[PDB]
Amino acid sequence: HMSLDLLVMTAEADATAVLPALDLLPHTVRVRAPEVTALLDAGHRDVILLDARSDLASAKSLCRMLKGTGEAATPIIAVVGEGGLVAVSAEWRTDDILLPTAGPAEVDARLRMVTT
Amino acid sequence: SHMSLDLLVMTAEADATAVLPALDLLPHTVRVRAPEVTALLDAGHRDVILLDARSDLASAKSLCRMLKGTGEDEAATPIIAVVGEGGLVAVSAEWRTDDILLPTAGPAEVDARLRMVTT
Repeated sequence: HMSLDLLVMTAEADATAVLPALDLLPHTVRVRAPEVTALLDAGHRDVILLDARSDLASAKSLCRMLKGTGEAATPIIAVVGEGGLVAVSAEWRTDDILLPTAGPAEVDARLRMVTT
Repeated sequence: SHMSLDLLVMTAEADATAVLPALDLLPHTVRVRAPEVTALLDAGHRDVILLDARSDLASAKSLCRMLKGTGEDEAATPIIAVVGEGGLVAVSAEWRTDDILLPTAGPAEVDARLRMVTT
């Protein structure tokens, strides 16, 4: 699986504001709003990137929801500013975290590891 | 939990400041021992172990596999590999690391990562 299908949950038009390095990787990126409704039928996804730069509480509870739905096993990486790093805990149930300034090598490493 | 963590940095270097400078800005206590198994024999508590993997990826990899062994004990001490930008392409699940860090990571990220891995 060279390319992965990533769902970026964000109030933004594209992921380049959230994670710029994604633009330099071979993975295919689609964007949806950070709402349960938005996620109803995106289709396939290998990883969910959760945009958590601005509204940490929303992201936390959104994340808590997705993990514990009891059917969910899809990994979630939270993209956190420098910023809300102190706000990230095990309660989020994230599988990993990324700073928006992360370069391509680290983004790819973390996506691969969270799928393997 | 506790504020200050006991960190064991396995490196062939004199001080951890070479490996992760951000550690200088954090309240955690740092011990340095050579990257060999005899390191774990060191008395003294350790919350986490930082494996210096900046120069010799294969040595670090086999050392990590050895120490971790096939999983697993929930009870084991966690290992975070400090890796350069070059050989990030080389870290995989085979290492059995608990997290990864670039040597240029700032204090907030180092702190966040160390705390997540003790949970």
